[PDB]
Amino acid sequence: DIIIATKNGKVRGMQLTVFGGTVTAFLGIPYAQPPLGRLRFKKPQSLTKWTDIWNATKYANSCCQNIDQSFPGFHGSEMWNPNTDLSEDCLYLNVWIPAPKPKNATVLIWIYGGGFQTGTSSLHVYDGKFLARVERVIVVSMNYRVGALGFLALPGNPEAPGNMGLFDQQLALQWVQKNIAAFGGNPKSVTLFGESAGAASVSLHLLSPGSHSLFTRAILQSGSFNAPWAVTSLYEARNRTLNLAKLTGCSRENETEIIKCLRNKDPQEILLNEAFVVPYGTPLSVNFGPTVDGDFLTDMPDILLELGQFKKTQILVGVNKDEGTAFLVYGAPGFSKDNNSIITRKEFQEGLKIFFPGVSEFGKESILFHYTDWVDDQRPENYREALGDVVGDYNFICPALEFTKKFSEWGNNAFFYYFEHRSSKLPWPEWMGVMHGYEIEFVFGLPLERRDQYTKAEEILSRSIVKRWANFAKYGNPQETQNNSTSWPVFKSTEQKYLTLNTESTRIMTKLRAQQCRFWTSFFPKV
Ligand SMILES: *[C@@H]1O[C@H](CO[C@H]2O[C@@H](C)[C@@H](O)[C@@H](O)[C@@H]2O)[C@@H](O[C@@H]2O[C@H](CO)[C@@H](O)[C@H](O)[C@H]2NC(C)=O)[C@H](O)[C@H]1NC(C)=O
Ligand SMILES: *[C@@H]1O[C@H](CO[C@H]2O[C@@H](C)[C@@H](O)[C@@H](O)[C@@H]2O)[C@@H](O[C@@H]2O[C@H](CO)[C@@H](O)[C@H](O)[C@H]2NC(C)=O)[C@H](O)[C@H]1NC(C)=O
Ligand SMILES: *[C@@H]1O[C@H](CO[C@H]2O[C@@H](C)[C@@H](O)[C@@H](O)[C@@H]2O)[C@@H](O)[C@H](O)[C@H]1NC(C)=O
Ligand SMILES: *[C@@H]1O[C@H](CO)[C@@H](O)[C@H](O)[C@H]1NC(C)=O
Ligand SMILES: *[C@@H]1O[C@H](CO)[C@@H](O)[C@H](O)[C@H]1NC(C)=O
Ligand SMILES: *[C@@H]1O[C@H](CO)[C@@H](O)[C@H](O)[C@H]1NC(C)=O
Ligand SMILES: *[P@](=O)(OCC)N(CC)CC
Ligand SMILES: [Cl-]
Ligand SMILES: [Cl-]
Ligand SMILES: [Cl-]
Ligand SMILES: [Cl-]
Ligand SMILES: [Cl-]
Ligand code: NA
Repeated sequence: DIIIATKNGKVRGMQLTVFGGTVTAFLGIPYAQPPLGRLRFKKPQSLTKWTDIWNATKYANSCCQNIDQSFPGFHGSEMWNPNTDLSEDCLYLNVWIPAPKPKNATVLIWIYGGGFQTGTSSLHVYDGKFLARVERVIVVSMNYRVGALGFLALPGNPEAPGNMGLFDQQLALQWVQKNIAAFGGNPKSVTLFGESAGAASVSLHLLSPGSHSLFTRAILQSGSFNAPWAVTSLYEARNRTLNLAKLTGCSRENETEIIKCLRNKDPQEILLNEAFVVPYGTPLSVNFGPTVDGDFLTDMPDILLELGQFKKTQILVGVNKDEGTAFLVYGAPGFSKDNNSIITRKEFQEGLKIFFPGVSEFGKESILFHYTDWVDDQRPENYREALGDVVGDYNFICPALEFTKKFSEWGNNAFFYYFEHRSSKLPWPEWMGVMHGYEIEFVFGLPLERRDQYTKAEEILSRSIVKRWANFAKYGNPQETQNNSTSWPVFKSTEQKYLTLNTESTRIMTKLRAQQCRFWTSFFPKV
C-alpha cells in the first residue's frame, strides 16, 4: 500500500511489475477544478483539498475531441485514438515512480501531440513505466483541453481568452513544482518533452514567462512553434470563434453574450461544428490552436525567437526521415495505404492543391519547380516521394532546423537528431517509410519488452535512445557514455552537425535538407 501526501490530499497509487522489478504508478491525479459549465473556455482554476484518499489507480477521462474514422479497424490509425472515456472533466495527470521510492529523481514531463485538437496521455505508446524502471526517472504526463474547448479565442476577453490548454499544461507543471518532492522527485531537474503539437507546446513554454521557472530543459520531437500549423493569427482566431457562433446559432452582438451562449451548447454540438469554422482545410489543419493572447504568449513568437527572448537552457530537437507520408492518405488523389501509390505528375499537382489551399498558383508552381527536377525522369515512384518530402519538409523538418538554429545562436547547447529507423512492427505500408509518430515507442522503451516481438536490433536501439534522453534530462548532454557509442556533437549555426538514429551505425552529418530548407525558409514565406 503506497500513499503519498500532496498539498491537496493523500493519493493512493498502484504497484507494477516491470522487468523483474517494481514501479509505482499513480494514474489519474486531478490537477485542477473540472472546467465545466461556467468554467468552460476559461483558464484552469486551482484545485482544493480532499481528505479523503484519492485512488490514483486508473487512467482518467480524455478531454472532449473528434476521433479519426478514416481507417476503422486499422491499428495504424486507431492506436492514436483516445482509449478512455471522453469528458470535459479531463484535467488529470499521471506519475510513475521507481520502486523503491527515489531520493531526488530527475523528472520527465510528457506533452502529447494531436494538432491541438486531439490526444491523450493514456495511450500505450506514452506509458512511462519502462523509463521509470530502466532509468530511475520520474515520468509525469497530463491531459489538457484540445480543440475549441482548449483554444477558442475572443482576444483579451477572460471569458474566452485563448490558450486555455496551454494554461492547463502550465498548471500541471506548477503541480509538479509544488508536489513532486513527496514522490521522491527533484523539482529543480525537470525536462519537458513532447511530439508534434506536444513539441510545439514545449517550444512555447520556452517562450512563456509564466513557464520559465517551472522546468529545467526541453526535448522537441517532430514539432516547434514556428511550424506553419502551430500558431493561429488573431484575425483567423476571431473569424473562427464567430464562425462557430454562427454554426451553433450563437451569433450575437455582445461578444460576452456569444460565449455565454456557447457554454449552454452541449459538448457534442461544439465538436461537430469545429471542422467547418474554416472554408478550405487540410489534413494538417489546426482549426483551434495557440494564439498571441498577451498573457501566455506576449508577442508574435517568431519575433521572440529572432530576438533572443526565451528561456536560456539546453534543447534536444529531432525529426523522422519520412514525416510527411502519413498525411498523404488523408486526401491526396491517387494515394492509398493499401497499394504502392505510384501517382502521376497531374496527381502530384492535385495533391499540392489539397495541402496548399490558397496559396497562389505561382506558389504551388514554385514548390513543383523545386521538387520535381528529376535525376532522373525514369523512376516511377518519383512524384509519390516528392509529395511526402514536400509535406514533411514544409511542416516539420525545416521549421525544426530553423528553430534549433535560431535558439542556438543565443549561446545555448542544442542537439539535433534525424530518426531513420522503421519499426519491424509498422502496420502502415513500406512506401510510407520512417513515419511521423513512430519514434515515440522507441523513446518510451516499448522495445525493451522482449515479450513483444520487436527485433533484437530494435531493443538495442531503444535502450540506447532511452539512455541518451535520460542523460539529457539529468545532465544536459544526450551521450551514451559506456558502450563506445558515437559521441553526439552540439548543433551550432555554421556547422549544423546532427546525429542519425538507426539500428546499423549512427552517424554525424551536417546541414540536413540544406537545399530544401533554403526554399521553405527564405523563399516560400514570401508567396
Ligand atoms: C472568414 O469566414 C468567411 C466565411 O464565414 C464562414 O461561415 C462559416 C459558417 C463557414 O461555414 C464557412 O464556410 C464560411 O466561409 C470566409 O469566406 C468565405 O469563403 C467562401 C467564398 O467562396 C464562401 O463559401 C463563404 O461564405 C465566404 N464568406 C462569407 C460567407 O461571407 C473567409 O475565408 C474567412 N476569412 C478568414 C480565412 O479569415
Ligand atoms: C491505389 O489505390 C488508390 C485509392 O483508391 C482505391 O483504393 C484501392 C485499394 C481500390 O480499392 C480502389 O477501388 C479505391 O478507390 C487508387 O486511387 C483511385 O484510382 C482509381 C482508378 O480506378 C480512381 O477511380 C479513383 O478516383 C482513385 N481514388 C481516389 C479518388 O483517390 C489508385 O489508383 C491505386 N493505385 C495503384 C493501384 O497504384
Ligand atoms: C536535490 O538536488 C537539488 C539540486 O538539484 C540540482 O542538481 C541536479 C539535480 C541538476 O539537475 C541541477 O540542474 C539542479 O540544480 C538540491 O538543491 C536539493 O536539496 C536536493 N533535494 C533532496 C536531496 O532532497
Ligand atoms: C480506494 O481503493 C481502496 C483499496 O482498494 C478501497 O479499499 C477504497 O474503498 C477505495 N475508495 C473508493 C472506492 O472510493
Ligand atoms: C455585454 O453583456 C454582458 C453580459 O453580462 C455585460 O456584462 C457587459 O457589460 C456587456 N458589454 C458591454 C459594455 O457592451
Ligand atoms: C551496453 O551494452 C550492453 C551489452 O554489451 C547492453 O546490454 C546494454 O543494454 C548497453 N547499455 C546501453 C545504455 O545501451
Ligand atoms: P501533430 O500534433 O500530429 C500528431 C502526432 N501535427 C500533425 C498531426 C500537428 C498538425
Ligand atoms: Cl504499439
Ligand atoms: Cl532515373
Ligand atoms: Cl553508436
Ligand atoms: Cl537531405
Ligand atoms: Cl531557392
Ligand atoms: Na522562386
